[PDB]
Amino acid sequence: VSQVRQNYHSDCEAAVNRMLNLELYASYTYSSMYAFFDRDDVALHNVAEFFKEHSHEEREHAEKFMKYQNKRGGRVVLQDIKKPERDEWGNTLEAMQAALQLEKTVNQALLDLHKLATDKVDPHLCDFLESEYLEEQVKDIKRIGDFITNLKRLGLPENGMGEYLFDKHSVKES
Amino acid sequence: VSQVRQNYHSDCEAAVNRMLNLELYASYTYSSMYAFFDRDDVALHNVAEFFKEHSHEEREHAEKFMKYQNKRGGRVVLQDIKKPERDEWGNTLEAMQAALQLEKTVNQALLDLHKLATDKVDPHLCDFLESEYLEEQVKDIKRIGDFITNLKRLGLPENGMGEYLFDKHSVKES
Amino acid sequence: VSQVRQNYHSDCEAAVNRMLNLELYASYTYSSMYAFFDRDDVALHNVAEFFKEHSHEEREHAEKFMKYQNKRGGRVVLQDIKKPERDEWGNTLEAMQAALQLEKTVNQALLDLHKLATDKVDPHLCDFLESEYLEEQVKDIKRIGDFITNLKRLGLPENGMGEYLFDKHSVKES
Amino acid sequence: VSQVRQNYHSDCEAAVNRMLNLELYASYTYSSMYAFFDRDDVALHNVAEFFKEHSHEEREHAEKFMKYQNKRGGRVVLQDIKKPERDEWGNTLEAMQAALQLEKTVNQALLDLHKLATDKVDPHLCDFLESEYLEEQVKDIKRIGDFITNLKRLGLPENGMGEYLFDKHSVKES
Ligand SMILES: [Cl-]
Ligand SMILES: [Cl-]
Ligand SMILES: [Cl-]
Ligand SMILES: [Cl-]
Ligand SMILES: [Cl-]
Ligand SMILES: [Cl-]
Ligand SMILES: [Cl-]
Ligand SMILES: [Cl-]
Ligand SMILES: [Cl-]
Ligand SMILES: [Cl-]
Ligand SMILES: [Cl-]
Ligand SMILES: [Cl-]
Ligand SMILES: [Cl-]
Ligand SMILES: [Cl-]
Ligand SMILES: [Cl-]
Ligand SMILES: [Cl-]
Ligand SMILES: [Cl-]
Ligand SMILES: [Cl-]
Ligand SMILES: [Cl-]
Ligand SMILES: [Cl-]
Ligand SMILES: [Cl-]
Ligand SMILES: [Cl-]
Ligand SMILES: [Cl-]
Ligand SMILES: [Cl-]
Ligand SMILES: [Cl-]
Ligand SMILES: [Cl-]
Ligand SMILES: [Cl-]
Ligand SMILES: [Cl-]
Ligand SMILES: [Cl-]
Ligand SMILES: [Cl-]
Ligand SMILES: [Cl-]
Ligand SMILES: [Cl-]
Ligand SMILES: [Cl-]
Ligand SMILES: [Cl-]
Ligand SMILES: [Cl-]
Ligand SMILES: [Cl-]
Ligand SMILES: [Cl-]
Ligand SMILES: [Cl-]
Ligand SMILES: [Cl-]
Ligand SMILES: [Cl-]
Ligand SMILES: [Cl-]
Ligand SMILES: [Cl-]
Ligand SMILES: [Fe+2]
Ligand SMILES: [Fe+2]
Ligand SMILES: [Fe+2]
Ligand SMILES: [Fe+2]
Ligand SMILES: [Fe+2]
Ligand SMILES: [Fe+2]
Ligand SMILES: [Fe+2]
Ligand SMILES: [Fe+2]
Ligand SMILES: [Fe+2]
Ligand SMILES: [Mg+2]
Ligand SMILES: [Mg+2]
Ligand SMILES: [Mg+2]
Ligand SMILES: [Mg+2]
Ligand SMILES: [Mg+2]
Ligand SMILES: [Mg+2]
Ligand SMILES: [Mg+2]
Ligand SMILES: [Mg+2]
Ligand SMILES: [Mg+2]
Ligand SMILES: [Mg+2]
Ligand SMILES: [Mg+2]
Ligand SMILES: [Mg+2]
Ligand SMILES: [Mg+2]
Ligand SMILES: [Mg+2]
Ligand SMILES: [Mg+2]
Ligand SMILES: [Mg+2]
Ligand SMILES: [Mg+2]
Ligand SMILES: [Mg+2]
Ligand SMILES: [Mg+2]
Ligand SMILES: [Mg+2]
Ligand SMILES: [Mg+2]
Ligand SMILES: [Mg+2]
Ligand SMILES: [Mg+2]
Ligand SMILES: [Mg+2]
Ligand SMILES: [Mg+2]
Ligand SMILES: [Mg+2]
Ligand SMILES: [Mg+2]
Ligand SMILES: [Mg+2]
Ligand SMILES: [Mg+2]
Ligand SMILES: [Mg+2]
Ligand SMILES: [Mg+2]
Ligand SMILES: [Mg+2]
Ligand SMILES: [Mg+2]
Ligand SMILES: [Mg+2]
Ligand SMILES: [Mg+2]
Repeated sequence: VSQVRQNYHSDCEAAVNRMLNLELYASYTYSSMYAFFDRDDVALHNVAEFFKEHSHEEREHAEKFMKYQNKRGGRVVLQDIKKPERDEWGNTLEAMQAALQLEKTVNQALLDLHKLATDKVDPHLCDFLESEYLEEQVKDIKRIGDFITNLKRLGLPENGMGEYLFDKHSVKES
Repeated sequence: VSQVRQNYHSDCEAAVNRMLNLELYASYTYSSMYAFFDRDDVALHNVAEFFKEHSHEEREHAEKFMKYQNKRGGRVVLQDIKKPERDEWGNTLEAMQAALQLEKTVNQALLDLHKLATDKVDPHLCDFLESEYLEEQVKDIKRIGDFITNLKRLGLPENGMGEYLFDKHSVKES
Repeated sequence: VSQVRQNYHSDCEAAVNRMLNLELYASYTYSSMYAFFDRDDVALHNVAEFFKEHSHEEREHAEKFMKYQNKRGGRVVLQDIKKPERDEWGNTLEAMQAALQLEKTVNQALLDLHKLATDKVDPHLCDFLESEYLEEQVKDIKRIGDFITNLKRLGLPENGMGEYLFDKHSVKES
Repeated sequence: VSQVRQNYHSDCEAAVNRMLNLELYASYTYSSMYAFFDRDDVALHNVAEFFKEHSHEEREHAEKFMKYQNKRGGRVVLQDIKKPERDEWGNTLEAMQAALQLEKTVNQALLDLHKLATDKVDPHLCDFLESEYLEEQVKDIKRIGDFITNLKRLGLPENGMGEYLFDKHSVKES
């Protein structure tokens, strides 16, 4: 047993490792989207930079779980980071739709971890999730939903001018 | 009788209370428009912020009538603030059309109050309306009319790209 | 269904709308208190400004619920804002007593919303209430209770000198 | 006829001269109040300074009428400035009551001048009164009424401690 361990259930420790893997998976998916939008035959560089920055965010999310695990006296156990579901992402609308689904998948895993922490009466883990993960998740989901609404308004997928305009006005210029 | 009261007719006092209520009603309508444009399936955030700021303006307009009432020795009497006419506002053009009508309704009430103040020979109240309300009303009506002309030019309601562009270029970025 | 909606029960959505209305109601009550203490025959201007600032706080509380509703994919539904219970507020002690009761009513509604969110297993909503509402509520209740104790010490309602002194020393000079 | 004169009725010219005299009379009354509160057996120096500053205000009000008269091509005609109604002013409450009555007398004369200017179709004179006199009059009347309410609350005339406290907290320290 770790000398620091107190009120930390084995099931929660394992679920934190799984959650860490999922954050790394999400990071990798966003990296793939970055590379796609940087292609010379796609060439939407503000969209590309948006996904690059989200990839970095998710890796920070993973590292925070590593630190958490050690703070509680659990042990980090790593697994393969699965490659993303797709090799090419279609266009800005398809990518944003995939990002929305990914963020909801991550959110569901966080909510499931909260239910486990609640069942094991671990208020520190509940607070960690509520204070460091759940709200930023809701914010990201809202932002991406707002983008999807605007991409549809702009006539995606068919309206190339609309897609061009989204890249200039909706995402930060990089 | 209030010790400060001088040349302040009961009818004017009552009309000031009614006008206060109408300003609060206008504020509430604009709040509703803000919330609508902030919806994830609407997502025109500069339009939303435009309406939020107008909601704050109208509440300031109401508070100025409260202060006026007390300065003259009248007594503030509040009534329910009626909910807005609609729960959803269609799109930027429909909302701006409703805003134009609302500002003209408020203007008509101000003009009617001026006619009452004139009939009761209350130059202080006439000056207050002319100096604090009537010109800003004309300016707001002109601004909203200009917006409606541009929304029609941009092909509203059908042209989603036009609506997107209005939000980026016509209203302040928030 | 909203594309962003996840783990957000219809009952919670409705309760958030009701809570929004209650915040607006509280704002309006405080506005009435402001106007009362600004009367020439009341004339306690620091007390008036205290209530004006609380009125603004409560409207900010309402707007935060609007934003919350949209972030979760719920839909803002507005109802009439009922006029305050009284047209005149007696004196500083009676007003502070009414304010204490109002803040406890608002607190009870927040606590009831927390119980609903708990029952529906909505940790995001629980966190929102705990992080943005519950503590500031306890602070406001404590502050008003402290004021009531001091108003009684100062001999309210009978001791006009005491009431005058409270306005100079207990509330911020405006 | 003056070369500048246009749309300026003889009756208005005469009424402006009378109004000038009344402003000078008001100034002189306030000077008397200043001197009274500076007496060693009265000794309320912030109250004294309040009245001194109002005396200066009223003399500025008179000089503005002189300038107005000349701008319109009328001719300033001066009369004796009558000494104030009283040689001694009792206490802060009695003085403030007399000041309220004086400000209402001045206000009534301004309103009567506005009615004359209206009857003679002189919009410049109406605007001058509305823009330079009527609102500041309402503000002064409200301020003095508020003071009277507080002096009564403080137990004037009998409560000397109350009178002392008013001088420290209600009027600017000089
Ligand atoms: Cl343990
Ligand atoms: Cl334990
Ligand atoms: Cl265990
Ligand atoms: Cl594991
Ligand atoms: Cl596998
Ligand atoms: Cl693929
Ligand atoms: Cl597509
Ligand atoms: Cl997914
Ligand atoms: Cl968070
Ligand atoms: Cl641009
Ligand atoms: Cl956008
Ligand atoms: Cl009257
Ligand atoms: Cl009159
Ligand atoms: Cl009347
Ligand atoms: Cl009324
Ligand atoms: Cl009704
Ligand atoms: Cl509707
Ligand atoms: Cl339309
Ligand atoms: Cl309307
Ligand atoms: Cl104006
Ligand atoms: Cl425009
Ligand atoms: Cl849901
Ligand atoms: Cl869930
Ligand atoms: Cl549901
Ligand atoms: Cl509802
Ligand atoms: Cl009802
Ligand atoms: Cl009442
Ligand atoms: Cl009481
Ligand atoms: Cl209550
Ligand atoms: Cl809080
Ligand atoms: Cl002090
Ligand atoms: Cl206190
Ligand atoms: Cl002439
Ligand atoms: Cl003419
Ligand atoms: Cl003439
Ligand atoms: Cl003359
Ligand atoms: Cl004489
Ligand atoms: Cl005398
Ligand atoms: Cl007396
Ligand atoms: Cl007089
Ligand atoms: Cl003025
Ligand atoms: Cl005072
Ligand atoms: Fe993440
Ligand atoms: Fe994410
Ligand atoms: Fe542009
Ligand atoms: Fe308004
Ligand atoms: Fe308006
Ligand atoms: Fe509140
Ligand atoms: Fe409150
Ligand atoms: Fe004057
Ligand atoms: Fe005066
Ligand atoms: Mg060991
Ligand atoms: Mg284990
Ligand atoms: Mg996994
Ligand atoms: Mg594989
Ligand atoms: Mg909890
Ligand atoms: Mg917390
Ligand atoms: Mg937080
Ligand atoms: Mg985030
Ligand atoms: Mg996240
Ligand atoms: Mg946004
Ligand atoms: Mg009275
Ligand atoms: Mg009446
Ligand atoms: Mg009405
Ligand atoms: Mg109704
Ligand atoms: Mg007329
Ligand atoms: Mg103007
Ligand atoms: Mg305006
Ligand atoms: Mg207006
Ligand atoms: Mg313009
Ligand atoms: Mg949809
Ligand atoms: Mg529902
Ligand atoms: Mg309710
Ligand atoms: Mg009712
Ligand atoms: Mg906190
Ligand atoms: Mg608070
Ligand atoms: Mg609160
Ligand atoms: Mg305290
Ligand atoms: Mg000549
Ligand atoms: Mg003449
Ligand atoms: Mg005279
Ligand atoms: Mg004489
Ligand atoms: Mg003015
Ligand atoms: Mg003045
Ligand atoms: Mg004056
Ligand atoms: Mg004041």
